[PDB]
Amino acid sequence: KLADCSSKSPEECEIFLVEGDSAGGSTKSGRDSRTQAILPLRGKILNVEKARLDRILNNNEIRQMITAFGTGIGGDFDLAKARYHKIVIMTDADVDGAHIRTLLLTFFYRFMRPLIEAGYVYIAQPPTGYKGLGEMNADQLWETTMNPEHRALLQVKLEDAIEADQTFEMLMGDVVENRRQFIEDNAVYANSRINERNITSEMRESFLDYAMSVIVARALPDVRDGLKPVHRRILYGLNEQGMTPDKSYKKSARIVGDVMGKYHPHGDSSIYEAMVRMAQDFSYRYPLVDGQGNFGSMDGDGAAAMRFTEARMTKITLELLRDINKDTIDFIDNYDGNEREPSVLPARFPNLLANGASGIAVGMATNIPPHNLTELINGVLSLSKNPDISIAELMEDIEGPDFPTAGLILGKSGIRRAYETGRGSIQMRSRAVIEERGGGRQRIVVTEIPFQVNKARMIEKIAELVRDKKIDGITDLRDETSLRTGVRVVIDVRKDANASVILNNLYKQTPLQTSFGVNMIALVNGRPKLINLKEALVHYLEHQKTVVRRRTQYNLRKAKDRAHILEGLRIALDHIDEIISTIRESDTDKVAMESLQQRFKLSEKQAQAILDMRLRRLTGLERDKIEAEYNELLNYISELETILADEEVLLQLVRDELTEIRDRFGDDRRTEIQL
Amino acid sequence: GKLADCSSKSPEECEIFLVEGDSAGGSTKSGRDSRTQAILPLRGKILNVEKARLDRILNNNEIRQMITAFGTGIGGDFDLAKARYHKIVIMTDADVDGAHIRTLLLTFFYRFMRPLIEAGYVYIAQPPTGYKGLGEMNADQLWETTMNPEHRALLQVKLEDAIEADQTFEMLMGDVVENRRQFIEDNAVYARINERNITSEMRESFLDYAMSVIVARALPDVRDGLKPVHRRILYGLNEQGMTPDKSYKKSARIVGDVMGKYHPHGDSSIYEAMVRMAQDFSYRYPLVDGQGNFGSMDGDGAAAMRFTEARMTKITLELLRDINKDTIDFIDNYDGNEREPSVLPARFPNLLANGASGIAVGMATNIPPHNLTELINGVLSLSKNPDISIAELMEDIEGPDFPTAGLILGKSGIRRAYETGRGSIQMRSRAVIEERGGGRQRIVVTEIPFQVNKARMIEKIAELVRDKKIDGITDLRDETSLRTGVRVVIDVRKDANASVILNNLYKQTPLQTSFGVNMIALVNGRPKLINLKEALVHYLEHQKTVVRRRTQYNLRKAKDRAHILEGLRIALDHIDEIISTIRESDTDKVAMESLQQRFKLSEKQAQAILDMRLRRLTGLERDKIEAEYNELLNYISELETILADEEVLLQLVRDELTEIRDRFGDDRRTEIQL
DNA sequence: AGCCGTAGGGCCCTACGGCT
DNA sequence: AGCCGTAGGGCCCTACGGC
Ligand SMILES: COc1ccc2ncc(F)c([C@@H](O)C[C@H]3OC[C@H](NCc4ccc5c(c4)OCCO5)CO3)c2c1
Ligand SMILES: [Cl-]
Ligand SMILES: [Cl-]
Ligand SMILES: [Cl-]
Ligand SMILES: [Mn+2]
Ligand SMILES: [Mn+2]
Repeated sequence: KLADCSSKSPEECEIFLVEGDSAGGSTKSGRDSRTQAILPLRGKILNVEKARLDRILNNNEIRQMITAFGTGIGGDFDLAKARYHKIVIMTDADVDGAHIRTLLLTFFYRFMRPLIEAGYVYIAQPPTGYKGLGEMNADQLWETTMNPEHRALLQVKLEDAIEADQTFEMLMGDVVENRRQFIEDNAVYANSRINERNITSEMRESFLDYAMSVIVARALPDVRDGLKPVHRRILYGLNEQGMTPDKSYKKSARIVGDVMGKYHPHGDSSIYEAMVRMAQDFSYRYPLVDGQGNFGSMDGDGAAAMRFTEARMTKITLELLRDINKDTIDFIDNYDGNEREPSVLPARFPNLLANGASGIAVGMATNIPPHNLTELINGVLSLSKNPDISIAELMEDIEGPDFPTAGLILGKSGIRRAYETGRGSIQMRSRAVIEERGGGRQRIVVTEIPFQVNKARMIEKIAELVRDKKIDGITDLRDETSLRTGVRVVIDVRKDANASVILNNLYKQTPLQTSFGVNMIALVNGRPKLINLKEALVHYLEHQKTVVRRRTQYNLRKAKDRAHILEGLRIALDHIDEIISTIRESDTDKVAMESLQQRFKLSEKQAQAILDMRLRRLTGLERDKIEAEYNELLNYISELETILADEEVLLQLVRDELTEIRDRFGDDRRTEIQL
Repeated sequence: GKLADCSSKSPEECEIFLVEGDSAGGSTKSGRDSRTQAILPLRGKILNVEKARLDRILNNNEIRQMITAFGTGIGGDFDLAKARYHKIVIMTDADVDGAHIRTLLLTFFYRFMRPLIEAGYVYIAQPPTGYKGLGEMNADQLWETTMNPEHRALLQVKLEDAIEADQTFEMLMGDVVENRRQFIEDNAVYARINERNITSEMRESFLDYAMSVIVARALPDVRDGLKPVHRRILYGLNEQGMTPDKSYKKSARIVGDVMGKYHPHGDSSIYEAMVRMAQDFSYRYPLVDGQGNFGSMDGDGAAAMRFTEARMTKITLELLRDINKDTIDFIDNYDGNEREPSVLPARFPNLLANGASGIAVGMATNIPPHNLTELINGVLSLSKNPDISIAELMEDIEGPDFPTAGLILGKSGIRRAYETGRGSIQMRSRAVIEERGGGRQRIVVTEIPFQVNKARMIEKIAELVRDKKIDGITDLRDETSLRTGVRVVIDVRKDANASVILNNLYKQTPLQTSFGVNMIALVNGRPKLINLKEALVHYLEHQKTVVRRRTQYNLRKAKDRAHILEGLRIALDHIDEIISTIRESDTDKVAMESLQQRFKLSEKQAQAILDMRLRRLTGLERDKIEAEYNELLNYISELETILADEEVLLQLVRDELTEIRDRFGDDRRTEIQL
């Protein structure tokens, strides 16, 4: 893949490292083929600080870099055997390019340190605003990044070797705590020309950029709507295109393309997979996407290519987006500044706990189980009537997690500790039974598997335990699952063998029993925070108060404006002859504006609304419609002002709407909790 | 492997379904009955055994997986008793490509498992139409409509005449194209366990796929010179107004919009089509303006469509000009939820301007690009003399003009190609011999032939030098750059004749390449081999029809607006009685009737009055109405004049074509040496 | 050959944290 | 010692005709 240069004089040669062929194209097209070589990599490279040496020396990209440099590694390193005197790191100008840069620097530092000490490692500075170099034209990339007469390179300098070792081991090592602490200490949450660059400063700044971006803008959900940026951008994308349940499905290809061009500047696989997960009833306790086609199965089967499937909203997603266009939530600019996206959805039901979450960030992660919507809402209502409610009282309503795959939970200890601190292991067990099958023989029937368990992989594991004789008593192992019966895994037992013992062994040796490690970390005020049940419900309730409040304010301003216009039009109808006369005798529409305003004490917008009136509106029924709309509008205004007068009426309104959602979408519990 | 076998092991009641891929294997595996129904997902088009040799067949993954799944062997080692299933159900997608796949599968079974067909073990599923594939259906639907034995409708393949079957498979699937082309020409019609004869299935399915590829994939239309994918792309860029004046648009949005609206096929085909249309070394007149990495002459593909952007070129507007003026017939799309153009107005001769290249079924096409100035000059000459000959046209259209410049040797091949539609044209690189210091010389190549991969050519030369198949070359370099352009340097050994080396390179490398002109195009939706004059004729007739329908559209529009303006002049002449008439009316319908009866107004006129905004009652508005009405009368007169005499119509076509020439015409790039 | 260009179809490397 | 789920990145079979 290396696109070497013509010259073979390392003193004037230089190799550029890019993320892939999408960038290698523009780079190869704009380069100077006499003294500039190009090595396209394949995305994220291996982290040598965590992987073992055998895996490093067998990695394709690593070996290709060693070959390209021809200097060796470790003790066999020879600076004189360098085929280039400048190794230019030129990743994409994004957070992932920063991560890649930190990985590359780690490799060079752990296996080619003299290359850094000699000042052979440089950093290219492509302009910002591009998702990658593949989006830039060749001439632009040449003039702004590669042309020696205009480029601005940073030469990597190694000052303190001890602080460098500590930095690389801290940020890239396998000890998470040091990294989390670094983030906590340095994270700044938002509410020709060859400069030298200290490798420590570059590692800390780049890795901090990637880490922050992953924490606040990728892996972790927001406590208010319980959504990550990709899911939020997906659903909003389905909203701006009117992909409502009443209207037909929409082509998944169009959805992913629109979302990717407008809001989510990342690969299609991430978006489409996210939507697929949101459409699967075995993954989402309350699915947010209605899918047409093959959206996978419990056996790990992925979804069909997006070019075959379609999707629209679910009825409850409408409740996630309800009132989003009434100044309830703050919009923000997108990545390219050509669109507006919601920073959060109204989330008229507690989504975070309803569907749960699970994300692997940097220096931390999150794992929240789903719950029953009825129980959640009942808990919110109890909290609204008692700010001092305790966790146990909440648990009178919220018995515990409620997984879409049903199943069993052993004991409330793990639940209790998880709701009281935000961390706790919960023992999930399949629903299995023992029954006869004729001739004094027995079998074990599994009808419900644990949450996030691959059924086919489980059955495969059992087949292994049977083959290796690591479990005795099993004679046959079938999977009679079907749509007309549901999950049904049959495990024949050998005659005269105790099936309960075999079952306990299966619980001990297979995913038939799995633990869920609750670790409820979520974004609060745009900051990662470990929260308990009460805090989550509280932040959600506050979000609801703010939502309904801002909605009432919006509807009030709108209603008042419409009331003013309707007043202008009612005046016009009371003096239609005077109006017509005023207009006809005016040469221009501006003169008509001024004359109407001055003669009828009308505002600019009222005279404008009169000038825009169609003659058909002078028919009787149209006048009646205007009057009626005005009176009803006065009543509506009075009701709104009533809501904004007393906070108890507002809060009770939140209670009423939450109760409506509960009565409409609430369902029975699926997962049984045994004492 | 990918096989998802069933629980039972009794072949008499077992049955295996063959699907095109995993997107369908998902729905099939979710909706099946896992006790007696197995599933084998393939990987798209399988190998055509009628054409491939045994070594290639026995190393194909899908073939071997099918043999394994059946467990019967192949050839003479076939044993029906070892069959793991008694029903091999072919269930490809309900489309033309699924029909092609079906013919391939049937071919394999017939040449390697004939007793399986004789015993009636091969069946064909009949999934409902309207889905791009089974991956678009839900599992319950697929089960109830196709797999459920209590309602499905299978076709059992029966082999009656073995001789006619052999001749059929050798004819449709064999490696002799002429027989296949003849079959298409003779049978192509261009616009519950039933038994099914394998011959009828092969002929019908293969004819379906063949027709679809000929008229709806590989071959262009003579009028706009576009294939369905390019037309649907450009139209897609037009429905969102992604014009050159506006900023670029994300390629992902373009491909998604086109694929959901018009082109129900893979994203790779669409995106590659747009990329080619954006490449200045591929299109003599690029129709797409690309932002990002859209490839190079060294075969380097374009960046993923998540990085690149694209909009129209200024000349594409001339392809779309007057589209909304009833110039071209619109049609329904594949799902019946959209309208697409069957052809673009094509205000300049695109087919010959950018050329074409397509591999269909039973035939193919290869048309070189040309110079727009010369083409237009030829069209104008033709409009003044229907009896013009090929040589006269060649007085204007000297020959092909490739975007890569280059050289063409002699007009013999050109002349034969323009006269008959078929002809070889010798393209030669632009090479020179120059000194490089110390009595040594080099060969500098600055222009390569059309559709030649520069890096691959250089590799070929390196091979000839390494293999000692050519003497005199000492070094080889590619000094190409944006500041210089194509520049391949070939050092010559001192005291060696460089002209001989250059001639040898022309004889032994792509430095000289042949272009096999084979101008086949769709005329009235039928493939036809055409010459230069015929192409120019069909195009000119398309222009005449376009401008005619445009003039008619503008005439009807102008007359309608004049009628409305008459109504409005009446309304303003009696504004008081109008207002009173409306006020006394309860409903808008009553007002309509009263106005019509009291002022001799039509429905649309009274409607236009009722929809009039009060701002239109200012004094100056009446004057504006009068002026617009008079100018409209003059305009009507001009239009009717144009539609009265065909000579002024043709002269208008000449005027617009001349304007296009003056705006977009450019100099010739390829030199033609005698 | 093996390439041209529209079509069918699909799988494998990496980072990151926590639990097993 | 391997999975969960958002992210970075990419390559290889096939049909079809003509030279
Ligand atoms: C599929 O299995 C493999 C196996 C091996 C592969 N080797 C290299 C390799 F690059 C790949 C993949 O990139 C090939 C391909 O590109 C990316 C994906 N495009 C799908 C798509 C469709 C429609 C769209 C869209 C994206 O974006 C927005 C608008 O509409 C799918 O996969 C490989 C893939
Ligand atoms: Cl934290
Ligand atoms: Cl209106
Ligand atoms: Cl079409
Ligand atoms: Mn990138
Ligand atoms: Mn298909």
